[PDB]
Amino acid sequence: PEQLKHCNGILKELLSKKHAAYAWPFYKPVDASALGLHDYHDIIKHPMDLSTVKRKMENRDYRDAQEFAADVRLMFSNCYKYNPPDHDVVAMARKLQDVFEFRYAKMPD
Ligand SMILES: COC(=O)C[C@@H]1N=C(c2ccc3cc[nH]c3c2)c2cc(OC)ccc2-n2c(C)nnc21
Repeated sequence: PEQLKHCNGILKELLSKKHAAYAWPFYKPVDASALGLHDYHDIIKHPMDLSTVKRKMENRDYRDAQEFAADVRLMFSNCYKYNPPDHDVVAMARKLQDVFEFRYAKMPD
């Protein structure tokens, strides 16, 4: 229970204006059609984004911190999986993930 409150604070920081310069591609689900990505859902079997994490947190769908962490890492992993390593969105994902991983590691154990 206390770990999920810490994860909620993590989610608020990831969504905060402080990180908007690199977090914004992850605010909403990838719209493959709008982005012209005809193969996105062939490659990415389980899409994830911060608005989906926020909904599941608000509706108390996560049973523990590890389930929350798996969704956030899935969001980043999808980005790395679909895109080349020098892509700008990959650089943004790495910057947001450093925020997530550091706050997550400070979780009371
Ligand atoms: C054509 O889209 C692609 O190639 C893959 C795609 N990319 C970018 C993106 C973001 C910032 C920059 C800066 C220069 N290029 C960029 C591309 C992108 C842009 C979005 O807008 C609302 C939403 C999702 C992504 N998104 C995620 C998440 N995971 N993959 C992608």
